[PDB]
Amino acid sequence: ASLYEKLGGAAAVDLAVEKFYGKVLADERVNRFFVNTDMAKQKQHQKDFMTYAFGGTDRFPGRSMRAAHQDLVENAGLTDVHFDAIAENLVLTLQELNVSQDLIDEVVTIVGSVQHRNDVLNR
Ligand code: HEB
Ligand SMILES: [C-]#N
Repeated sequence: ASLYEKLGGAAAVDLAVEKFYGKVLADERVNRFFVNTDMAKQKQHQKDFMTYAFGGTDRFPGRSMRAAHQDLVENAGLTDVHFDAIAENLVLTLQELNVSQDLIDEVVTIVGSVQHRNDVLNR
């Protein structure tokens, strides 16, 4: 079925997003971007987005990646080194949880891609 399902569905995704943001909040390279962010709500939005991205829901939720991040590009100096850190954090999350490499590579095809980078970084 969906990648979402093979990952273990709503509760696994929830877990991974929690673990993911633990790392992000503990990562000096990027954590300043969330210093004013309501994190329960961010985790919810991130769980929404991934639930869709992994084929678990039938319509794009919330803001486009480009629009969600345009302010950080314009004001907060967001760029490659920040993108790389976020994607590396996500992969570390799934590796530590020992998700199979097949499934992680698939995830990375979505969240590591140049497509996503260029949306986020507004290029
Ligand atoms: C690519 C790895 C990437 C994804 C998939 C992503 C996801 C989100 C989502 C779903 C939101 C909320 C969207 C909505 O409002 O509906 C979102 C907002 C924020 N992001 Fe990211 N993000 C990705 C990439 C990055 C990188 C790199 C960042 C560097 C720190 C980063 C940060 C943030 C922040 C601060 C917000 C909040 C913006 C706000 O309005 O509060 N994101 N992102
Ligand atoms: C963006 N988390």
